[PDB]
Amino acid sequence: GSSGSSGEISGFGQCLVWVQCSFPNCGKWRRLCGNIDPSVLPDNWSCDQNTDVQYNRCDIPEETWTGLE
Ligand SMILES: [Zn+2]
Repeated sequence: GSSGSSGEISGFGQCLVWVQCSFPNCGKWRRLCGNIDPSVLPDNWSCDQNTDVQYNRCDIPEETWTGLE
């Protein structure tokens, strides 16, 4: 594990946002670019409203759990 230090000039300090589909059967958390907020986003947002083509559908599965042992 590693602590995400916030202040070091070295390293990527980009943010990360997640949006949950509006449909119940979905309820999946899609990944957006990074300059998007839920406050400005619509209430009926869905996977089809995703920026990542890799996960811009309601049929695409959620990002599998990653993590080295
Ligand atoms: Zn969906």
